[PDB]
Amino acid sequence: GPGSEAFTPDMLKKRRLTILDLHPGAGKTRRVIPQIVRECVKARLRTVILAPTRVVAAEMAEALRGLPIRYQGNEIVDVMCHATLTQRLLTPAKVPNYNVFVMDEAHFTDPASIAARGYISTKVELGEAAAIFMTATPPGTTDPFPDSNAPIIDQEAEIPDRAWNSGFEWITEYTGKTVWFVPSVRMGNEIAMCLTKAGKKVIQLNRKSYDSEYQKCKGNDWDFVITTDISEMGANFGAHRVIDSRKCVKPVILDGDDRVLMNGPAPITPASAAQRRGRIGRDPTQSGDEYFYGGPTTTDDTGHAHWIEAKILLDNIQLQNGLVAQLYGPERDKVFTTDGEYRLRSEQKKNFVEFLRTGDLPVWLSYKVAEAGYAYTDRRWCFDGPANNTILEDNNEVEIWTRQGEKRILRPRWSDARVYCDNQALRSFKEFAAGKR
Repeated sequence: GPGSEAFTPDMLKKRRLTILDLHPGAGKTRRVIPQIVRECVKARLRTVILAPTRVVAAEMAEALRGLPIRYQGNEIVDVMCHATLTQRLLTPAKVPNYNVFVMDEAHFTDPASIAARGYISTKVELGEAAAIFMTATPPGTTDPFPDSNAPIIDQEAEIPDRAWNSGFEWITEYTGKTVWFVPSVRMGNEIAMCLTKAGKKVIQLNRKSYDSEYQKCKGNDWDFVITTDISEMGANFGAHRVIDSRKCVKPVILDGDDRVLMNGPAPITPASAAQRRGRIGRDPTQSGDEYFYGGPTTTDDTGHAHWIEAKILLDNIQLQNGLVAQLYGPERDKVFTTDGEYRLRSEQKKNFVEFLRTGDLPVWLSYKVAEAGYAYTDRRWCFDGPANNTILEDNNEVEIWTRQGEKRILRPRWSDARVYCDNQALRSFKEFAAGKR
């Protein structure tokens, strides 16, 4: 990426926001994190290091043994996930007055990650912070084939989207380790079983499985990892081959639309394609790494629901000086609402936070329900919607035995495909409509 090649102490000055390139080698331990933390301790600056995932937060904590850190005495350096910071910023609970924010894998398009960049960007622009955003693919990335530590062999290829019973020998004949990016867990399951039946040992990584399964990759007893986009956020595989479907499935809100729908499988962004490719080409002493890719990229990501959701979160983060935060500069043109448009009044905000935290509902839906004045425990909104919001399962209208006693058709006032797009999501939403959590 085009970021700074190396940390310099100047980056700790107030009002500085610096992109630092990430070009990890074959080595286990990252080195740059402990250097930055040492420099923050030397400067006596109150610092948070922000990991994209719990796995990366644990790797940082291990790398930082010997430095005074608080992993979430008198420690002035905290280590936590992007989403932990954003969650704490939404609650009345005090968050430390950090001088320095270091965001690892700062390209992450999770709404909590985008909102945290906005909070950080705002504190920097106030002259109350310095920030380092570590990423090989900062906003406005267009090149899917950036320069790498080692040469990569790039090859367009037909990539299976289903189990195969002939052809694709190039996939199974390879003797090394392959990381294969798929647009869905379900398609990944089909491919995985095909490879297992062909005598391969397969690990399946996705947002749900990552905490348990990613640790299996550190051992060399596997042939394939079948992964979703979550492995774009700091996964370190001991592999020399990537297969990239070049596809994703994403939630979208059409401009001025009233609902969230899923799109795809469809082309990924250049940033995502570069991150997937960037799992390999890491060791300057090892030529011959291979990237096989199955389709084009698109820079048109403005429909992704995570942009509106990040703005919803940031409009609801109360700053102690009464300033409305803005998104990080290069992400501001992803949304078209005026600053503060989504800010909830006090009781609505309490219910919003519970919809996110205990309800496990998406940001958009949590907002719509909270803004409408429903109490967290008041599930009447799940039934009072229009006919086209009826939810169907194995092709029949879903009936809920409500807590009050009556059986009602599941027909929410607001329709978010993420709560009914598969069996597991619909089960959780039915449990919610029934008042089980």
